[PDB]
Amino acid sequence: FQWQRNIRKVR
Ligand SMILES: *C(=O)CCCCCCCCCCC
Repeated sequence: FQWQRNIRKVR
C-alpha cells in the first residue's frame, strides 16, 4: 500500500 503505483518517481 505505500507504493503499489509509485516506484519510477520513488527511484
Ligand atoms: C503496497 O504498496 C505494497 C508494497 C509495500 C510493502 C509492504 C510491506 C508489508 C508486507 C507484509 C504485510 C503483513
